[PDB]
Amino acid sequence: VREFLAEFMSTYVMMVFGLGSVAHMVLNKKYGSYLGVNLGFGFGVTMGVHVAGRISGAHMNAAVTFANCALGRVPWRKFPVYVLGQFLGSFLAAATIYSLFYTAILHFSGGQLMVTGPVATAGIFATYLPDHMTLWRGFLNEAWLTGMLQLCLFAITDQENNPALPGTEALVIGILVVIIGVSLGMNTGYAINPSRDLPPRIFTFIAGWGKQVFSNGENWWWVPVVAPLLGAYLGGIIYLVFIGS
Amino acid sequence: VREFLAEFMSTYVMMVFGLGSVAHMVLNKKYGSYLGVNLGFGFGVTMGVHVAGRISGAHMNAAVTFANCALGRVPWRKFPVYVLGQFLGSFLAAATIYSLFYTAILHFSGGQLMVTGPVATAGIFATYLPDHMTLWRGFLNEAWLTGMLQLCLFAITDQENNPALPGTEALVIGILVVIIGVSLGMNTGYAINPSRDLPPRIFTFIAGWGKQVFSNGENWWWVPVVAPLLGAYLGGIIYLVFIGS
Amino acid sequence: VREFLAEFMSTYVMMVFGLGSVAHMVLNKKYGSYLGVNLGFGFGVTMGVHVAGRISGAHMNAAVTFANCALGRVPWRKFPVYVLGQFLGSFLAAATIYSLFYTAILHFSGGQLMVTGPVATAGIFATYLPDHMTLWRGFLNEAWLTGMLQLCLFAITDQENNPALPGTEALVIGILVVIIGVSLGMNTGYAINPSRDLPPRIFTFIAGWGKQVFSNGENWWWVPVVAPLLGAYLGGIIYLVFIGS
Amino acid sequence: VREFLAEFMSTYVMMVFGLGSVAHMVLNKKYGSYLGVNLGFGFGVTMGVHVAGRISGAHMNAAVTFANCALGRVPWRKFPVYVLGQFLGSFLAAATIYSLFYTAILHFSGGQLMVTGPVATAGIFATYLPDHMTLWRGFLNEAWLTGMLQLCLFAITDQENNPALPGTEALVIGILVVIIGVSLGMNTGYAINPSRDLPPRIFTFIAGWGKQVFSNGENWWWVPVVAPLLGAYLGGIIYLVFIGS
Repeated sequence: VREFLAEFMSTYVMMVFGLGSVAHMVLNKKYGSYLGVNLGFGFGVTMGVHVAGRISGAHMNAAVTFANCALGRVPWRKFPVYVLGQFLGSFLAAATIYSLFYTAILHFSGGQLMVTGPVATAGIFATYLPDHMTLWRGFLNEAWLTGMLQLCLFAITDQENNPALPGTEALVIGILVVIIGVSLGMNTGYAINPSRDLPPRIFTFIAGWGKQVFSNGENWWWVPVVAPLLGAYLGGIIYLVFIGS
Repeated sequence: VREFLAEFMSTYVMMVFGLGSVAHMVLNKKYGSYLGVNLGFGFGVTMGVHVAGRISGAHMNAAVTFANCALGRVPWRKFPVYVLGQFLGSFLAAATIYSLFYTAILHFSGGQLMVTGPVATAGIFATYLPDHMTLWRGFLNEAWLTGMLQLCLFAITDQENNPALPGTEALVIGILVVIIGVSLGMNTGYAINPSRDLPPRIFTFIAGWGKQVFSNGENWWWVPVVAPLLGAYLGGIIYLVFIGS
Repeated sequence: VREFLAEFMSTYVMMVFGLGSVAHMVLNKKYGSYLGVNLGFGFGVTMGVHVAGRISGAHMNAAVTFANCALGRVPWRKFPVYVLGQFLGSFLAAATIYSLFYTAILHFSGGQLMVTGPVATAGIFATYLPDHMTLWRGFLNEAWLTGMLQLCLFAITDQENNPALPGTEALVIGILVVIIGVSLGMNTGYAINPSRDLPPRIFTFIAGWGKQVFSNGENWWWVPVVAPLLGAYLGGIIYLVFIGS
Repeated sequence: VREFLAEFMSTYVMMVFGLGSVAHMVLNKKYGSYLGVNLGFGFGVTMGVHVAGRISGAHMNAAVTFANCALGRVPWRKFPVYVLGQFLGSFLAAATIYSLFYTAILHFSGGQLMVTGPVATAGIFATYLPDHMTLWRGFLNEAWLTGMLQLCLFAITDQENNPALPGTEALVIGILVVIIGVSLGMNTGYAINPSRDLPPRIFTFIAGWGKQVFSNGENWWWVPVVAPLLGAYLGGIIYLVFIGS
């Protein structure tokens, strides 16, 4: 199916720019930036939309695919093909960054693929909640942040309201992902996307970071998987209730 | 009225991206930035305009609503419905950030919701003028800065002059709010919006910051409420006098 | 003449965002930035073009007015009316920033309007070349940098080549002024505009900074006045020779 | 041939904004930035596309010219004329920055044009791989990074898929070069362009930096020349296989 390779290609490109920006922020502090993370993932989404926006819609996100189907906009038969396409692309993008930044991660870490400590590198690929946070509040943040993403996504592409001019939606959508990081990313790393979080964390477990990538943060791994699903659905519902009312 | 929920939805979204960016700048200095505050509020306005620009005009600002009515552009009957819509949305967005950043504010402040000191957090939600400033100069800044906002807003949307191409005004308007922060925000925190300032400060008084959120800065709270009203009106007048002359 | 007030209004707005960004960089280092200076002047130009692009062309720059007339594009009779319009607007924008940042400049400087020392403030309004530079190389930089501005301006607005889509030229032009600062501003402060430099420096001499604002840097003041005139003309010539060849 | 001067003019402009941004990052740390390097080269590409996008396509890059010809999109006879046009423009842009930043480089370096040490300046013009890297991994990075550039370039300009709206492709293309730096530039300096790397390094050898500009990094100079050629070709192939499948 053409929507499989479209979701694969757009998610791969998006995650390369994304996870590469995060690797920059962690590895070097003269070449890395939290703002660069916001820009790398944001405008990384802009490139993916140019890749697959006209073929599959360029979801690059299992939450917005789940929310579109659960809202009667995409047939339920296309949910597995969309999810596996972005899961495979995100997995391969994690392997891409790991190999491109290999000696950079090695020299920085001295050869220790660590998840805790002042030299940890697991946070490049997946999300790990800071020490000041609780798992329930991380669920609340991921749900609310994905809700903001879905509500704002509908408004940018709503041809019956006030959408971005066609041919520029790629810009406005990337800017939304930029400011979601700038304004809401410190508390959880704004995963807002199961395809962005679980495939790279699965890669880190196989790569050699071990099993603590899953158990860190009171078994944190499942929250970026199900919390955005509830968030994206809730966000889309509130817009559709806001629209026509 | 549809313009009530439109102003509510756009102001809520705008203030979430706004107050979240400010929380970042205060809480963490590796994930926060004054430029991020400029971007979070700026492109936060961009998302609100996509939400309500075609339904209500996406004022998200009692000064531009007051200036539009006082300039004979919006009927005076729509002033209370617009103001309460953005006041309620801004109030709820302040409660949204407080709950999402709850333990972040607690761990940073040790459990003390303070307004002064090296660990104060009241400045996340509302404006507090720096020690080098006077209340009269804060009135002058808020009036002049809102005047710049209203004059520039008219120019960006003036279909009879040189406006932004339709479908891209959301971008240009956000950029205006970005540079108002970059170029003019240090002296007062560029409130430029009664709906942005008073509802979150009222929330901080109820949340537990106490009554000093109102008395700080020689009873500073009323200036972001009335000074932008005079500024936006003056700014719009000078453009309309500049136009057709 | 309508082009007088258009050049006045657009230059005033541009210089408020410009000189305010520079004041930020000098006064506070948590709220100020060299990148913010690049953004404040860059997208400040974007707002001016929306003000006067359709009425006068939004020159906001005596070099591009001189280059347009000397290239047979604007009648020579409109050179004095354009220059005095932007000179008056830039002068009043310098007075605007000085009054808005008054106590900020006073508290930072302790009450001393100084041009040298670790607490100087004259550099907010006009340009002063660093100690590592020579006056001849400052002439070379201002000429080459204005040449880049004029050549790139023609390309962005050349309806017979590859211009920015109408209604978005304000964006692309501001971005050009951003990167001229980012890439070429350290050596001279990229004045690239007599209207940007001389009127604010004249204001600083009257405001109380004294006469060293003119004599600093081996009588530096005249270079941002005549060097951009030669630069803009040369830059425009090379494009017009490049076009149709 | 008009495509010669078009490639010359666009590459010259692009490299002036590019190499000037890098000079900023190296020479001063209050006026320079790695993000500024990303912006200077990124939106420098935006200006070049406005110069030559409609005349020659604004390649400004021997890898994308090689990839276009090897993919049957540009006649093979136009490969030498395109390459020498951008090589000459990039060479002259390197001489432009060296003369504009002359005393800045001299005062910073005390008069020593050095390639190693805490005061080296050769990295302004060409790429030098960090100490934590291997030459083979630098080949892998330059190939993969140019592949990302070519794949994303096709998607932005594919009139049969989801391209940027005509008249705005200059913006989206520059943004792509920005995030390639933000997300992937630390490991190699993302040369992604033989015309960007070899001509300035040849200039540094003649300027007086000596022969170590070529021998540094296990004879690093040839990798930015041939690795992007393989990368751009591979990236374009994968898109064209992705398209229509």
